[PDB]
Parts: sequence; structure tokens; C-alpha cells
Amino acid sequence: NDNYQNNYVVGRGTVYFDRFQDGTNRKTGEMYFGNTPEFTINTDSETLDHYSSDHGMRVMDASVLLEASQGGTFTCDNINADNLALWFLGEVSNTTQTQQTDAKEVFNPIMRGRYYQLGTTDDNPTGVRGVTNFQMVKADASIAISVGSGDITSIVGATVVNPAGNYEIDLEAGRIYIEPDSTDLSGNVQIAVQYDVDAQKRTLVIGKSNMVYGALRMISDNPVGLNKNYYFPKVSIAPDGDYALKGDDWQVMSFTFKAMQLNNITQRVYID
Amino acid sequence: HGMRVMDASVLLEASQGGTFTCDNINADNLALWFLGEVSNTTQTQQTDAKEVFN
Amino acid sequence: NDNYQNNYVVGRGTVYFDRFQDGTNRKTGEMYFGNTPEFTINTDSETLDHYSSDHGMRVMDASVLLEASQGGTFTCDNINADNLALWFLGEVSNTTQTQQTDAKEVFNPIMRGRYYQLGTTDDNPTGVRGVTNFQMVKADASIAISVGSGDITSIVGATVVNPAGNYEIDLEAGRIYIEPDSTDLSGNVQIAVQYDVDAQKRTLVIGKSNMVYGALRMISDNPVGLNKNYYFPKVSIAPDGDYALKGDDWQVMSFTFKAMQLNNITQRVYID
Amino acid sequence: NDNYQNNYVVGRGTVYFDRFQDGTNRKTGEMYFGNTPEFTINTDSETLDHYSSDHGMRVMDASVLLEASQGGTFTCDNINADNLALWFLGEVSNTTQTQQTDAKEVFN
Amino acid sequence: MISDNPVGLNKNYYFPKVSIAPDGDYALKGDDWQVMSFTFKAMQLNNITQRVYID
Amino acid sequence: MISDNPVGLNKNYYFPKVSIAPDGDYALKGDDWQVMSFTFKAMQLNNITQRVYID
Amino acid sequence: NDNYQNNYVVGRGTVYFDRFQDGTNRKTGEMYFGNTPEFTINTDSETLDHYSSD
Repeated sequence: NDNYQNNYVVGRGTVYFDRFQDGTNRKTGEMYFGNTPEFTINTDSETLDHYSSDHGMRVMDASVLLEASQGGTFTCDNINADNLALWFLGEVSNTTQTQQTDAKEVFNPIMRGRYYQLGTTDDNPTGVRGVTNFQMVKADASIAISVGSGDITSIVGATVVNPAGNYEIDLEAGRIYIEPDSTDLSGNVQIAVQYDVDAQKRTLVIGKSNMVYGALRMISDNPVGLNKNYYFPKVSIAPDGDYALKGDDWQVMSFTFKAMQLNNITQRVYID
Repeated sequence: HGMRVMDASVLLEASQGGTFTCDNINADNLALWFLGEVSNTTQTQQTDAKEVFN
Repeated sequence: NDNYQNNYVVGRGTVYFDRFQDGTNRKTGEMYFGNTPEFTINTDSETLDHYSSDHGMRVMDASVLLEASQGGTFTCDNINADNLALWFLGEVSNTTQTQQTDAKEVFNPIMRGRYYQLGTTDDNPTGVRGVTNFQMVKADASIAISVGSGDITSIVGATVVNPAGNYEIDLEAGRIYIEPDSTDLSGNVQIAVQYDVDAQKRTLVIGKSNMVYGALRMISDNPVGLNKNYYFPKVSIAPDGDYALKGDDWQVMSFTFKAMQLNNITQRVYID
Repeated sequence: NDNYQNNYVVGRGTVYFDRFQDGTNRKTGEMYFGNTPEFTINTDSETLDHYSSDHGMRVMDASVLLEASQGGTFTCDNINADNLALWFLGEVSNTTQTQQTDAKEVFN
Repeated sequence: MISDNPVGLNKNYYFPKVSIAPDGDYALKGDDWQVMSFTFKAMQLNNITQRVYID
Repeated sequence: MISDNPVGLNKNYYFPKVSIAPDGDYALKGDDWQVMSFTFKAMQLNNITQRVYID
Repeated sequence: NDNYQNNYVVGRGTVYFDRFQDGTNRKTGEMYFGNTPEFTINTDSETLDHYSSD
């Protein structure tokens, strides 16, 4: 016997991650998640045994371990554009928009009392932010309108719509709200518009569907225990659970992973 | 070599979806919840409408 | 943007129901349930999609809705003879009993300390209520007794039983309780009785097994919101859950339904 | 419309039971359980419908009720020799023992 | 979902094609206020535009 | 078979001569609802009109 | 290559039949069966080939 000294620990540490290039195993640089409120490591280990058939009832002659899937789940509270690329399995795209003038667009079916987004194209699919000079005219819905060139006040069947009591626009997002009580836009009426687009740098997170491989690392600085840090040479980050946007608590993103093996030499988990 | 060594893995599907509630109850949201359609009609002003309950 | 005004609502309203005649679709008149403490409408909607097999892994090319079963459950607190006909899947029977005299009945096996019901016939199967003049005699159980006519004090093997210390009768229900310590009725002893039946109108709820079709309607008068009322042209009322008779809370009857479709024109749900 | 009067109820009552003779349907006398603290009646009713196959997706053309099993559970607090015959599925036997002397027995 | 967050750097979501379906139950009478639980499932519009666009 | 398909571009079939024969069994009593399984075999009416016409 | 649009289908339809008079080929009027829960079309096609012997 002896007077023994245990190693109690409270876990506090940062979690790092570096993606691999697509279809290869080259690093790209470890990113910083943020404050991860939990970081668990679980193991599902099924076995396989053989009960002997020479004496006794169900005597275990030999057993062996089939698999031991090293994995775990974690959440994170820092929400930037970079972690949403991992949760939505997508990629950050830092683009701009072209400063164009006289951008013309048609809305053929119209119910009044409905929002409308200006400029849903293939270049900027989520919309156009920044509108300088807005003008629109109305027409009957049974007439097909060709706005291939020229102004819209000069085309046939056009009637200029007053800006008061008929619609309402904000210029920081380019959103048209047709009024629910607008006598000029009642009936079966279509609308052709024009607007001017500014130029600013904007960020999209285009959420495709591909599994993201990479290495995981938790450097820990424990406040009461002898600290130690973990390293996973290859995991596969997948989204887990739900991502509740609105509520009372603060928004967390629950992740999960599954530690694979990089090659025939380097193994799955390295505790330093 | 080995017992259950993961040589390669891949993602079959990733179903992006979600649920939400709403508290504003008008005639327009009930068309979405009941999978139906709003019908704004009238009734004909008729007189001497006769009906039997057997 | 705008200053928007929501439509908040607290639901309070009455629930109506009219049965159909058996094997047809004719109405009979909407009954009033009572205060229904809850009335829910749920929808189980399974879908069917087809993942594309030309590019990508599990890309949804097209999806469609197989079924959308409009249905719901509700409870009710008003317990009369009319709602028990719906919960027990039966039918209210408003009958009478025939005012007869000298009604004679035999009880061949007798354990003492047991209740006995007078007049379990095919006309009034639950019993006979209202007894005027009760007399009974005892005999040995090995002797078959024929009480086809005449009084019972004059038949063979008869011994008149004293009313004190041997049995006990209430006349409002016609129930015989043989005393647990009665020396006159100990052993293997049978009993033949006589009694007189009064005449009063009585109500039974004969609980058969048939599905009850009908239309459902909830006219609502909401105390804080813009009210609106529902109408189901054909549902099928079925009993749901349990009906706890004794306890602390007040007795509720949980129902359920499943909105069918009346014909090829009228659909399943009409919100006004 | 009207001023309606509901029928609210708190359930308190006694529960009676009379056995049948074995293999027959003859009564024997209703016994008294005691204070039964609960007495519920539940119904498990599965149905059978036929979705039409001429127009639409899963349009209920006709439905019908297969079974409606009327049943229930209850407890009881009075424990005598008579209710234990029902719970243990047995039978009360009121016997005696023979007054004998010099009863000899071995425990090996 | 255009969001105007009271404490964080706000951002808005866009789904090019979903399929709104009713979910859960719609309790009419009770104590709390009536809510309608919906659900959706983000499909893909064509071979170019993908399922989710965070701006 | 005139078809009115709920999700696809509908089309209808026409067989100028078949021979209806009973097939399988016709279970009278049971749990499911009684169905009658038929079968046929598309013959040819003459030397001009063929066996199957999809419109 | 292109952005192709398939033709997916769920089959729902009615099945009609008109008898012939006995020993002839004259029509008599198409009857309505009812809801037919399935309607399959199968083809048994045996072939005949000749393996070369040169």
C-alpha cells in the first residue's frame, strides 16, 4: 500500500481541423473553430466469440474483437462563414457583383401582398443587393412583353405606376412589396422593372454534397489537471443533429466524425 | 489484413431539411397546412329557397 | 418592409356531429357533444421519391406525395346516454318493462355471502328494477324444482326462509345478498323466489360493434383571435385510448376520427 | 344556440363478479371485490381500408372495422382468500388436519 | 429566412426548392396559443443551382 | 386501359383481341378483400390489325 | 450533353373489355370492371440462333 496521488482533470481546450484537397491527402492549414462547449469521444466495439461444443453449456473457448470504431461528436458556438462550409458540406465563395445599369426584369404572374426579389440570376442566385434607381410599369398579363432592348416607358401596353400606395422598396436588399390594397395593381397584371446595381464584395456559402476529410486535433490547457492533447490523422466531418436557428439559447452546430486510418503505418489516434 | 480496417468510405446521401412552426394563422397559411387552396367566392342572393329534412 | 399585424388566437369552440343512416349517406341531425377540452388535427404524410442514377450519389430527381391522412383525436367531458352510444359503438334503446306479477325464478347453485340479481332475461338483460313483494323458499340442490305454475309455498320440498338473519334485499334494484352467517341457508341449498315488477321507462345503451360514419363540424367563437370554423363532410368516429371510470380527475372520453371523402366532388376539409 | 347544462361526473362505485361453473355458462353468485381504486375500459380497434386505383394517389374508397376488443384493467385493495383465488387462477380449499399422535419423520 | 440578429453578425438563408408538408399535430383548443408545425425537404432545382445558399 | 396518371404524361393501351381466362385462386373467406385474378393472351384479329396499340 | 427531363409515371387507370359474339368477331359494348389493383403486361420471347461451324 501507499499514499497515492490521483490525476483529476477538468477539460478545457481548443479544437483544430485542417481539410484535405479533394481526392488527395495533402494538408491545407489548421483552422480554429472557436469555443466548443463539448467534445466527446465514443467507441462502439462489437465482438465475436465461439462457445465450445465439447463440454458444458456455452463455455467461451475464444473471443476476438471485430471492430472498434473510434469516433465522437462535438458542438461549436462560433458561427462564421468557414464553419458553415463544413456543416452544410459546401464551400466558401468570395465573389463580387458586376456594376451594371439598366437591368430589366419581368414578373408575369402577380398576387398583390407578396414580396419580390430583384435579379434572381445564375451569377448571383440568392439575389441582388444594392439598388440605385428603380422604375417600373404595368401591363396586362395576356400580352407577352419583350424587354430585349431600350427603355420600358416606351414599349407598348406600358403604364407608369406611382411609387406611393402601390409598392414599397428597400434599396439595401432590392425587395419589392406590392401593397395588399393597391387599385392600380389589382386584377391580372404583370410588371416590368428597371434598376441599377452597385459593386461590392460579397460572400456566399454554396452548400454542395461531398464528404470532407481531414485531421483533427485538440490542444488542451486544463485548469486543474495535468494537460494532454489529442491528434487524429484522418477523420470525416459530418453534420449531426439539428441546427436550431431561432429560440432562446445561443446557436450551436453539432458535428460528428469517424476516425479512419491514413495508411498502413500511421494509426487512428495519437495522445501526447 | 486486420479485422475491419476501413479502406475507403463515402457519403450516400445528405438530406437537407428542417421543421418549423408559425403562430400567425390566416387563410393563406391554412392553404399550405391543409394542402389546399384559398377560394374567394360569393353566394347568390336568392329568395324562396326550399329544403326538406326527412 | 412594413408594420405587420399578426393573427394570434386562443381556441374555444363547440364540436358538432351528425350520424349517417346505416349503409347510406343521409343525414340525421347534428348533435351537441359538450365541452370538449381538446380537439387536435394531425396529418401523417408519407412520400415517395426517386433518386437519379445518371450522376451524383442520391440526387432527388422527382418526389411525390403518396397519402395525406387528414384525421385527429379529441376528448369530451359531457357524459350522457348519447355519447356512450358513440364510444361503445352501440345504440340508445329507450324501452320499458312489463308490469307483471308472480315472477318466479330458480337459483340452483348457491354460495352464501354472494349477491344475486333478480330477473336476468332476454328482454331486460341487465336486470329488473322495482320489486314490490318478495318471498322465497329453500330446498335441497339434488332435487330438480319445476315452478311452471302456482305458488312456491305449496310445492314439494319447500321450506319458508325468514327475512331476518338469512338474506337482505333492496327494492330499488332487486338484489339479494345471502348472509355470510346464515344457518338456514348453509350446505348445498337452492332457492326459488317470487316478486312483483313495476313499470317505468328505462334506458339502455346496447353496445354492438359497427363503425359509425358521419360529418364533423367545429364552430369556434375565439376570445382573442379572428374566429373561423371547420367542416368535415365524412369522418369515422372510433373510440381511442382508455375511459377511466374511477379516480381523481373528471371522466373524459377520448375519441378519434379519420376524414374520408364523400364523393368525387366534395373534398375532405372545408375551412370557412 | 342555448344555455346548455353539461353532465360532469366523478366516478365512485363498486365492482361485482360472478364466476361460471367449469365448462358451462351457469352463474354462481356475484361476489364483492372491495374498494377498487381504479377501473378502466379501453378499446383497441384496428381497421381495414381499400385505397382506390382508378384516380388519384391513395384515395380511400371504402373502409371497415375489423375488430373492437372491449376490455379493461382494474386494481383492488381488499385482499382476502377469495380474490387470491382469482389472481392466482386457483381455488379456495377449506379443509382440516387430522389430529394424530406419534408422527415420525426423517431428515437425512 | 432573412434574419436581423440582435447580438450577432446576421446572415440569411435561401433554399431554391423545398416541399412544404404538414408535420405533427395542430391543436385547436387548449391553453397555449395555436401553432402550425411545418416541415420541408430541400430538393435541387436543376443541374446547376444547388440546395442551400447562405449569404 | 384508359389511364389518367396523377404524376406522369398519361397514355392508353388497346388490345384488339385477347382471350380472358381465370388465373390463380379466388379466396372467398379470409381477412383481405376478395379479388379475382384474371389473365389474357393477345391474339391477332386479321392480317392487318396487329396485337397492341399504344396511343 | 444536355439538361434532360425524364418522364416518371405512377400508373392509375381503368380497364375496359367488350366480348365478342360466339363464333364471330362482332363487338357488343365495353364493360367497366372496377378498380383493378394491378394490371401487368409480360412477354415470353424464345429465340433461335445458329452457331457457325467454319
